[PDB]
Amino acid sequence: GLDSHELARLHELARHSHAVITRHQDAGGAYPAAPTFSAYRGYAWLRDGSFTAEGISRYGDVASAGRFHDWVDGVLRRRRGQVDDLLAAVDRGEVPSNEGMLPTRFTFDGNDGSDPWWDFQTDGYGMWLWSVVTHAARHGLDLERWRAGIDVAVDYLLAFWDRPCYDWWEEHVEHRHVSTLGAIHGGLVAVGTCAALRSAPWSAATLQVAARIRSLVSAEGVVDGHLVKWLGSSAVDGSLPACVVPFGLVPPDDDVAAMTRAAVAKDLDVDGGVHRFAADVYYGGGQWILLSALLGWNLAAAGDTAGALRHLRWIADQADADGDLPEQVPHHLLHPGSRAEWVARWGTVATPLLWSHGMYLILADELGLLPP
Ligand SMILES: [N+]
Repeated sequence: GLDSHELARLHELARHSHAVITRHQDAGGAYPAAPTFSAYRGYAWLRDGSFTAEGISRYGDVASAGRFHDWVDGVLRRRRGQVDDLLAAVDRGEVPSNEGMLPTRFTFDGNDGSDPWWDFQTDGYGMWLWSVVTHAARHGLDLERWRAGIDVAVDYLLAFWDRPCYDWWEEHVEHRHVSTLGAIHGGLVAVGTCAALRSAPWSAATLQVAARIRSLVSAEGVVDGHLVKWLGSSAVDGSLPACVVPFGLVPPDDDVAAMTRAAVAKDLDVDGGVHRFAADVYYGGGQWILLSALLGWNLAAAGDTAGALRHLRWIADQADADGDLPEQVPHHLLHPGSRAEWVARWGTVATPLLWSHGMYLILADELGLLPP
């Protein structure tokens, strides 16, 4: 395993991961993406926030995780009318524009941070359902605290799960991304198998739609035995292992899960650093801490502890002076010529990225390395 040299370093990084996340949590409950990055600062994402919240929940700060769930819940209850209006529009056969849909960026006071025309995404609503159910399960909490917000997210996802949207990386609005479908699946299966939610009017519908997502991924999201980045594609994306653990399109032991871990490792993993996708020119297409953590998590879940440890150590070696984890590092770049213009425009890469720290805490936890 680890000598006390490593255990010591990994424990201290976990404590710092907790402190970074909780210190930068907004007064209202939102977890920001990155407090100091020009392009992300002042905004919260349900995707970043939900993995961040799961990290914090595993670590055991019930107060912080709860305040984040309270924030999301209240933001969604305020969208009850917008979501009812969208559904009624569908019922009249008037397919609403991407511009009228629920946002991707939120302000800390729960307003659209951006025009959904430019960044329409559905994965975050699915991740939040997964996050809040998993938190309530872990800590014996009453989901009625967050139920009215869960109802908004479920109603929204049951109507719009099969709609093309931008991927986690804000690309290709015309496609249906297997890690977006995966995130929605994980959320629907979480609420649909939750005994506290057995009487919800949407209970059985969540499992029927989760089955329709799995049908669509079987038909168009599997090539040469592995998942693909979007329906009708041959290529992989670094997010795909999330479709095994924790979103559960397939379990860890499934041959598609094995083939997907192997395809991601072969195509996108360089010396423990996982790239997003082959064409990625964002800061030259560097190695993403959260993707190394995600692949590590999935190797742990599949019984490959060694594989998991190698990725955790890789992540730990990217911690800076203060123990802050960046979004990505440039040790290997897919398109090195593109880096300078990004640094020039937006500054040095987001550091800390709270999602980097949340994924650190999850992988540490999967390996039994949180401080005791
Ligand atoms: N696990």
